[PDB]
Amino acid sequence: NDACKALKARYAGCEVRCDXPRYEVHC
Repeated sequence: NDACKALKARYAGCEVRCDXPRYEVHC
């Protein structure tokens, strides 16, 4: 597993830029 992977799969309908402890998500 992977944090950014989890977020990526979650925000499939959007765009998520994972950056270390942060993540940015544009819908």
